[PDB]
Amino acid sequence: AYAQWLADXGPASXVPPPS
Repeated sequence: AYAQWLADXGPASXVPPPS
């Protein structure tokens, strides 16, 4: 989940990282 978040762009995409 977290790894995918980074692939989407992370903070740049405008999405909160999954915890």
